[PDB]
Amino acid sequence: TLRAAVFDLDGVLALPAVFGVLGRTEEALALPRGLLNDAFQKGGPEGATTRLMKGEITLSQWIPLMEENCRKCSETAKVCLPKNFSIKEIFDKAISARKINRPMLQAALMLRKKGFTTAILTNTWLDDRAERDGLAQLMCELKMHFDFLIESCQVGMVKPEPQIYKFLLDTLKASPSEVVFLDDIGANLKPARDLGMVTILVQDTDTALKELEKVTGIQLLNTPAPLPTSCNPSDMSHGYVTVKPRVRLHFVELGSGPAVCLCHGFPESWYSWRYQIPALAQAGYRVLAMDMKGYGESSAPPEIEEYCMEVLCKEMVTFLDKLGLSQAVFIGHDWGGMLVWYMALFYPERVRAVASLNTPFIPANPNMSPLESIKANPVFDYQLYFQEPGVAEAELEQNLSRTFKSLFRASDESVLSMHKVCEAGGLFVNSPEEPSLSRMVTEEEIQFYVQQFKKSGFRGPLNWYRNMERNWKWACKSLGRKILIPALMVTAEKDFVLVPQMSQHMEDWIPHLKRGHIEDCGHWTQMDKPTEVNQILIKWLDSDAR
Amino acid sequence: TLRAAVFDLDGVLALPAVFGVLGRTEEALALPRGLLNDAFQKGGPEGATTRLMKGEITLSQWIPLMEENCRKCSETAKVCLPKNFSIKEIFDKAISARKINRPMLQAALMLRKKGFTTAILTNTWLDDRAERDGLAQLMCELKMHFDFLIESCQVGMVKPEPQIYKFLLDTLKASPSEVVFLDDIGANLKPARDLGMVTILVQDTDTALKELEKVTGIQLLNTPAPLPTSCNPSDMSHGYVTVKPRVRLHFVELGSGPAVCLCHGFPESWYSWRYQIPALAQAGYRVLAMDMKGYGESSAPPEIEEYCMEVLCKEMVTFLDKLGLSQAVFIGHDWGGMLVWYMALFYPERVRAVASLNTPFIPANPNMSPLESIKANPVFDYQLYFQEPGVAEAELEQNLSRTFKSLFRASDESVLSMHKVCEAGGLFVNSPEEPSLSRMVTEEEIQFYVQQFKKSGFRGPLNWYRNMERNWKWACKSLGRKILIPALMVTAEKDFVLVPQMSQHMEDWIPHLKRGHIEDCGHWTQMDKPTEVNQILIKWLDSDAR
Ligand SMILES: FC(F)(F)c1cccc(-c2[nH]ncc2-c2ccncc2)c1
Ligand SMILES: FC(F)(F)c1cccc(-c2[nH]ncc2-c2ccncc2)c1
Repeated sequence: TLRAAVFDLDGVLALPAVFGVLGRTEEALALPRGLLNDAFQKGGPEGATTRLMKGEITLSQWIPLMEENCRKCSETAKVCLPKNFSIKEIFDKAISARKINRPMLQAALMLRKKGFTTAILTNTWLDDRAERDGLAQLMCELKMHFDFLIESCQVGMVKPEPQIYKFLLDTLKASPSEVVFLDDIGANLKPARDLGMVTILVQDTDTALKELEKVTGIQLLNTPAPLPTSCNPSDMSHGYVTVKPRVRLHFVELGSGPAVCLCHGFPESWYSWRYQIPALAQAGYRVLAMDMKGYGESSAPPEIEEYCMEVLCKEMVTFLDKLGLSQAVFIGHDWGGMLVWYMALFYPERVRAVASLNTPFIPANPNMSPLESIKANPVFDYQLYFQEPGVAEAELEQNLSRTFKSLFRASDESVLSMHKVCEAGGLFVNSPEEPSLSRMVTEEEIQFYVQQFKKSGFRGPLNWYRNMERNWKWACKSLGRKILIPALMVTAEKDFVLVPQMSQHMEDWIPHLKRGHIEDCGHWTQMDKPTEVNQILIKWLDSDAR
Repeated sequence: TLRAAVFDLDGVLALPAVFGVLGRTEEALALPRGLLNDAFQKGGPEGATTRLMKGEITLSQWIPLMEENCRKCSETAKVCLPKNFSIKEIFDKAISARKINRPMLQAALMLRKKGFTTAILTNTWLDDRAERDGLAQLMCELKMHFDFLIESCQVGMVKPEPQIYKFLLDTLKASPSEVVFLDDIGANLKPARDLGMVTILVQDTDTALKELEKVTGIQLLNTPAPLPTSCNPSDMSHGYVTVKPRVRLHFVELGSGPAVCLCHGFPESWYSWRYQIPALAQAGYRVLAMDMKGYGESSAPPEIEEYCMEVLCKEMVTFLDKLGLSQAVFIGHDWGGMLVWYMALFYPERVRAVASLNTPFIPANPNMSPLESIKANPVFDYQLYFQEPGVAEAELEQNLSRTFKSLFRASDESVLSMHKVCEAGGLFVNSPEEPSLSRMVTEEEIQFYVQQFKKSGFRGPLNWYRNMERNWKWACKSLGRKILIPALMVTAEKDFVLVPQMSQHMEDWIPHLKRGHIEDCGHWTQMDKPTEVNQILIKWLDSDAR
């Protein structure tokens, strides 16, 4: 019974095969068939390529030995290599051309999701080329999805030597009959087969995947579109910055490139961005996913005034000062979306670009009290219920698991009416004791919010709603300004409080505003529609946030 | 009696003054004298510039109002503005041309070092230009050195209005006679003077500094060269990555740009790089200053084998994997210098560039046991003393303050002979109970090492020396390789163990090696000669590490 799947890198998890380029090159240059492929394997186990693959020498040391071999092979063939013929250039192009074979990776992900131990076993080299980073990036992205990465040049062994297969089985802690081994090289398949492992000769991915599906009994082809990569909290880099004596901010950090600061809503976490963090880092950005003040590992002081927009924004500026960042792109959702508009209005020099999910930008009405303004819209009754200190804390903290299960639902699953909350006497008065689990979340993900909320509770988070007059007076100072830095407004069709039509006048104060729109999407935008949020953010970041 | 110094930004802490550009422009374009300067101040307190300075409008909103004003001023003058005349371009160039007035900053640093409360009071704007980052960077660098930054556009008040001076005095919690106020605008000096504050009209810096020196009684001119900026541990961003179940790595993080991973020696800390961290971040790099395994906030497992080079290097690769970094430049000192050469030899694809302070690269001798090799050099006797588990721990842990005070000394201060340590029976047998404090360190800095070493002690750190045979067998696998990635070897003239001549054969295995050499420098390179280390590293990073 199968419990492990092993994949070759070249010609299997990555395409086009770097090997096929020696053939592609012979044809393009009208050189004798197999000439370059023969100089590549010259001397077999004693040869230059085997020393390279075993890690005896680096790729840069190997280049002149391959050129030497290419000339000896051409001499014997009674042919000539052209003037400008470069092995370096041939391999630079080949490696740079090789991309992840997405459906093969998807199959490995599915097998691992179904309990399989997965591994990459590859004959590879120690890359010291000036352009080594592209391959390093590829290996980084690929390896995260597997339990093991076994590279020939690191283990000093090579396929097809039988020791590498015995090394593979020992790392897997599995007997050969429990293992599927996928390879594009028949000679490299034989020792695994000779040992009793299930082997797959990979020519085209589809047939290989049909064979893999047949042998595992797991559907891998014609599968529904998968969710983006998520985050395992214990596998992240956790950051901590003291912004003032009693206040520290926590964040999760992934990737390199322009700083992208993710600002969650109520009652959330850095973990609300779980589906965006790996995708944005993969797109070339340094992601800083915050635990906003009052949440998770960030400080939660009790005072209401510690949560007014002026203070929260000043502290976010200090956060950047302490990390030595002159700028960051600011992406917010719900309450974080509102903070992000105020960061753009008050600190445009610190904001590279600004994006909001659901939260529109609406200027303060100087001729109406913010309390009057909230009362005018029936769907904002929940914010009036949030005013009195202790009332919403008591209900929200009564049963954490019920709180998160009732809140975090897709638009078609909603257990809560946002209408007449005060009159009802609470958010959950017409809600079950044991809500069913939404299709958006697992039990484990609910328990992460439950565990995070056990530290400080709902007081600090609820305090974000308790500064309406303070925020209105501050916001009124910005009434003559416009947002002229790059900006994105993303609307959610089925957010019945932050309705798409609420954002309709935004180009009056943000003329160059860019937009995104998500169909059949509720309030919990990031987990409701992760694939579309990722597509909208990556597209905007690459075009407008450099 | 003076206790506060206040500085204007334009024409005082930053030069050339952005104001002077309107004059420079009139002359270059042969326009009527004071024409542009007049359109700049048009309408006075009611005018466009005052609204800009109070934060009513942004810089981008102000540009067309200034152009409108420039045309009204030119009309009245019976002159014409040329075809291609752009206010945007004039201010883009001016702001971009304005740099920190280094000796004025040096004086403020000196006054603050002498107990003064320092502040920047400036009439500034909300910058939303596409090129706003340059000014954001300038403000970031400048503000860190002061207790307060008061910006007109943030406080809604402007100089010379008297409310801004009353606001300044309230933030300072000081009466006017206790305050020096430096400004280049006489009209802006008057209200501070009228209040009883000591005022300095700043034309040329030297005279202003002579006046400041006269009035404070503190030497600010002709001062000895200052040390680079240091780090305050509680003001840094602290990072934590779990590399395996029982092992977590701690780091300090500052700046943006290519990742630069700093690897300390024995018995050190991330804090050994205190003088390099602000300088390298300021030069355009993202600095990751490690607490190496066994130190500070990083895990310190007891097992000797947890500290062999193969394991330490694998964990540093995992560290990069978890932070989502495909590469980092690796800079090491002492034991960290040795790790950094092995990172280049075993993982060149993960190493952007490699630099070592003091530690040379010497290949393993396959025909001699590493123990025999250590015995061959008299100055390496301390490593033999470090072999037996518990002996060096007991001595090193007996009195922490004495340990760090005895170790951390300049070449001319040394209390320890590195000769016949085993025979003597310890490192400190001929050392005082209460060593004097070295000129390289303060009491406070010694106490930081003392506090860090109280957690795990010396076992994990000493274990780095306890894998000589394991490291030799691993290193022997790399005997056919060369280091062909960018590399820097920095030697310290007076390191009497890691002597400069020990690095003499390095170009045999690193042909493109670049070098640095520090005169009159002991073992503790980073704190012994911080200014020169910074100059050598920044120069090499900008030329070779992109
Ligand atoms: F705690 C509250 F009040 F439920 C809360 C808090 C924050 C946002 C929202 C929200 N905004 N838009 C839609 C929703 C929503 C509707 C139905 N179920 C859950 C959420 C509601
Ligand atoms: F603990 C030890 F053994 F002192 C130790 C540990 C690590 C490095 C060094 C070292 N390397 N080069 C010079 C020195 C040195 C010489 C004189 N005083 C202090 C240090 C010494």
